Amino acid sequence: VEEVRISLPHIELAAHLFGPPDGKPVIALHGWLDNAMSFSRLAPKLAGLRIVALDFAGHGHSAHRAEGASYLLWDYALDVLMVAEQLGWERFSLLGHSMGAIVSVLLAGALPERIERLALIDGLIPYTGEADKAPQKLGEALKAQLALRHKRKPVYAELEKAVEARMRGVGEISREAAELLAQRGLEPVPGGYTWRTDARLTLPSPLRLTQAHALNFVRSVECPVSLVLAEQGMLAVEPRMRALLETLPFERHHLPGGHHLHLDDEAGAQAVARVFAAFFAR
Amino acid sequence: SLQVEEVRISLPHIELAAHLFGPPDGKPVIALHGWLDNAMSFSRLAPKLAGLRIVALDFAGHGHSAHRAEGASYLLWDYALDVLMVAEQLGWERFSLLGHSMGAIVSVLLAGALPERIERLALIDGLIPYTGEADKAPQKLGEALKAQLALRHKRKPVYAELEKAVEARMRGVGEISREAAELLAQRGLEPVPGGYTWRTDARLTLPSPLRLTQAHALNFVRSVECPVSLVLAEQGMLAVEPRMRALLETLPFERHHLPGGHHLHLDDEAGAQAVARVFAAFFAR
Amino acid sequence: SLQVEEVRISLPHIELAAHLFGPPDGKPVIALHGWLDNAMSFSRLAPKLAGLRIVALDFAGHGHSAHRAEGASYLLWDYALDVLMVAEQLGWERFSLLGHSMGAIVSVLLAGALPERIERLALIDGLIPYTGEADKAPQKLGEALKAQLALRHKRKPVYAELEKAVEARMRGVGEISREAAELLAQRGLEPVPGGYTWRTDARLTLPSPLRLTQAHALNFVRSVECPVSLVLAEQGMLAVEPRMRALLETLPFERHHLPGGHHLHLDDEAGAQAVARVFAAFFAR
Amino acid sequence: SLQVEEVRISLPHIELAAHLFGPPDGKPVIALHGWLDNAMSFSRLAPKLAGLRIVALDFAGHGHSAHRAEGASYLLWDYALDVLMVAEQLGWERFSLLGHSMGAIVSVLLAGALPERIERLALIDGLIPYTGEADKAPQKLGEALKAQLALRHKRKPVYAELEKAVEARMRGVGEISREAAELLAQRGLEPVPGGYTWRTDARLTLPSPLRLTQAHALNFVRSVECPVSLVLAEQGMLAVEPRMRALLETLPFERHHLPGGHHLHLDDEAGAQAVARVFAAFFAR
Repeated sequence: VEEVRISLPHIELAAHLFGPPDGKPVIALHGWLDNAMSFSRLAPKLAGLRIVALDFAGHGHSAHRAEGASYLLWDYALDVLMVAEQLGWERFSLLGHSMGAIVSVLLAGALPERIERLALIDGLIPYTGEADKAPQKLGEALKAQLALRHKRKPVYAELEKAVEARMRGVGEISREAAELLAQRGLEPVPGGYTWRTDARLTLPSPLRLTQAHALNFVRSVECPVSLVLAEQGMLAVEPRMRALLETLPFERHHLPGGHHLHLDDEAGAQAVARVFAAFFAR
Repeated sequence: SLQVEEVRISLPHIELAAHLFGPPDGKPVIALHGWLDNAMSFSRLAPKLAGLRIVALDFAGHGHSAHRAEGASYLLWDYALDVLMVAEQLGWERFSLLGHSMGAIVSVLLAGALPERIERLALIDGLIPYTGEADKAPQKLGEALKAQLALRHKRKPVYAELEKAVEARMRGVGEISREAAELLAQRGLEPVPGGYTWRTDARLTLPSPLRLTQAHALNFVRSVECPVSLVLAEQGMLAVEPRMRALLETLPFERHHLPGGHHLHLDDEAGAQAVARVFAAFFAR
Repeated sequence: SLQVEEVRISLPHIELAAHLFGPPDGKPVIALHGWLDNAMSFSRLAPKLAGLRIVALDFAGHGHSAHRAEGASYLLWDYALDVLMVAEQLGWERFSLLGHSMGAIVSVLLAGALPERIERLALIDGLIPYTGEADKAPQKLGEALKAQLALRHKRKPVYAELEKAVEARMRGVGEISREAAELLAQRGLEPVPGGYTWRTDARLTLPSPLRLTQAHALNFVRSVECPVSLVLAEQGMLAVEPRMRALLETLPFERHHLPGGHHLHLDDEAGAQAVARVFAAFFAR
Repeated sequence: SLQVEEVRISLPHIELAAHLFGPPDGKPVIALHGWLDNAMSFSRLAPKLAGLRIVALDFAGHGHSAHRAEGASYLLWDYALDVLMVAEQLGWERFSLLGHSMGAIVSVLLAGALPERIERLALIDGLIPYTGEADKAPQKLGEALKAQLALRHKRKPVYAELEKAVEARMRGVGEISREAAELLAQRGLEPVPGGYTWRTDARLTLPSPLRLTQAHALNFVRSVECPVSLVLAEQGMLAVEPRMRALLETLPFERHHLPGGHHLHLDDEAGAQAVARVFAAFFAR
């Protein structure tokens, strides 16, 4: 059994299973609008780890949330904990990419008794917003909810065109990465494929974490952390982020590659696996 | 000859119940009630306010409104979105808010977020929510996540006598008159095997995953651009809180203090009339 | 001291609305209304039946009851299950049914299927549904499947004026009085941008995928074990289908022929009283 | 490029899972499995049907497809509507059906109801459902309603060991190869606290409220207009029964008895090859 559907009280999620059942327990969390194939190159190279590569709600093959429910960062965090519950995992590790790393950091700072270590790829904290702009940000979220019903779903008469659309998407990623994502990310429609998604995933949060919030979460992490930063990712590029990371104990490894370096090619996957295999052996 | 007084309002994600008061051509007002109450909170006040077309709305998970779908939250800004979608479904572009306790807090959030939509605020014994600072936010998220994991299917209290259901509501919150409790019970009880239960959603007991900071709350109140009339109960808590008074002296809101408890507009005809005098004059101009 | 008259009844799969009539300790009766009507169908009749505890239920997708979840059907046995679950949720082991039109049909199905639970049947101008034999069944299923594919494209009329919503109900279906249409409108209208719509589920227009055959219907009628009182409107069912008269002659139901239309119990006080006299004597035995 | 093998198919009311086999330009076929099985039922068979574009569908409630919403039924004609909607979502107007057991019964209902849509039926060890006559229908509805009430108290079994769940598949109704059980278990088992559980919806155990009569079932089989290839197991009840043998000689369906059990296309590679041969020819004509 390597592809399972996990039933939570409120939602059903899909996950792809890697590694030996006696392996160290890991939940692998992907980035915004991706799916579990984000780890298709990396997970097989991490021997000794039992890796549950989860599709977040509204992504890959996991269910969309019920009517009215939100896609906030801590909704994902709850879902992950309930996945751990269904597996019998009391302490487990998190391997996260981008948004998945942000969710992992929130979980580790909120529930340090549950999280054994963090392996993070080019993600750490969310975009923040301060109290002075909060009334305005809530108005924007409420107005976008009203407009949500009239929200676009693109269609692609043919496979490689959908792949190509993803190569030019949120960030730059290799054709093979896009192909790997597409195998879990496309659903058939009349007249071809669309990228399975939930329009609500484009809604702005009604309440952003303030910088102090984000800082208190990273400061609340109690387990070891290995943070891979892509040289051509804009995380490593931001100067404020370099300053923040120097104040933190997290283990940093800069590696050549883009935001999706673990997926773009076998060389990036192998480079990332080296760092994390060593991390987990300790 | 007969007029429509009780309706379902269909929103895209949920169906809510509402009682309609006043002339179809009256000034448009949505009335929002307190936590674990329902639209009967306005059963004495709304009839006393002539010239107003008042939609007294049951919040999700209260009164006769639907419970939210599985996995959905009961955060303050979820109610705020529901209220705005009600105004859309009614075809209302600009409207006023009449709010009691939690309903007042929701009204402030809406007015501060969307000043172009809210004409005025009439607030009863409520203004800003309890707040939480960033240094405690990790601990509060963990408590919120733990409570979610622990939430269970349990038989809420059952009362074989209606009298006893009413009495259980008097023991609750602060002080509330027997008449107020009975009015709330008419819309707040559901039949179950062997009696009545106070209809509720278990998720309403869960703590927020992320509270507003004191600075968030201040920014929302300082962002309200429309006229505001705030009534404080003399035997409630807000009228005695000195931090509350210091805040109000920095704000342009009209303030009135009236005798009675936290439900003064519901306890008796006199308090209902006392609040109506303040709101009728405010809405008249 | 105030009594509870309007409630939500929570079933495992749906939440229904009901109006409560009579003393809490009266004989238990669930009152079931006609297709596209609501509990106000019993607004004149139920108050006249002293000593009966009547739960006037809104069927799913009608009045103020919730619409069924996505993909669920509105077949006659679906309503029967709901009614059985309503009795469970009220704690009622044995109970009687008071049914009008479609609601009478559902009552007969329930009485025939679970005779152990049903003490008495009071039926107003309804008995069996329209039937279909096996030779048209593949055709009818194809037509039901096609209607399901085409259902996305359904919309409900909007009435800017309340009077216009009422008059739309007098023309629609059979002939009912202006007062009847007003009474049903009090519980059947919801507000929408620029006016009112008769609250309804578009699935209610779908044709059944499998109609009961004539033998099914007659077996259900024959399977009723309890005393039955049937009211026959002079201008209702029998005027529409005089073939029924010979069936009725082979059944042990008590029959009362009364003037008026299909909604004789709601059209006016004269019909309400006459039906009430018949049912009040029936329920006393 | 890599190819898309596993997909979700979004219908208006439910989201299903499917595995895609074969050349994207091949003959359009939807493959339908048996009660409590899943798309792995076609794991051996579909790879051997070259030239065919086979959508191996998980029925609602089975495998990796969503469960139906609260209150929705799992009746034969609900599956049939889902299959039609899958075809629409795929942009298929005319298509073939490959069905095992329950899936074959669904396919016959579809062909009989919409002959203009179904190119060919390839049926494995199924044809019509168990029927029931009108004189038993009140009692059968009663049993279905009672089962709906009792379903509350059920909890699904939990196997601490993978294997006890697999070999739990072999026990009960049906004889089936261990390879068959493990193949089905790959898509039909889910991890839970305590071990694994079979993913199928507990409501799948509910008896139908209304069976087709013999006449209905005959009218459907006799309404099928397209070519039909039916494979019967010699080790199955369908082939041996005389009333069934008599019916088949009256029907213009290509018929082949093959050695093997009810799941002969899945028990072993030899059985799969055998069925492949018959169907591969049938689809070439």
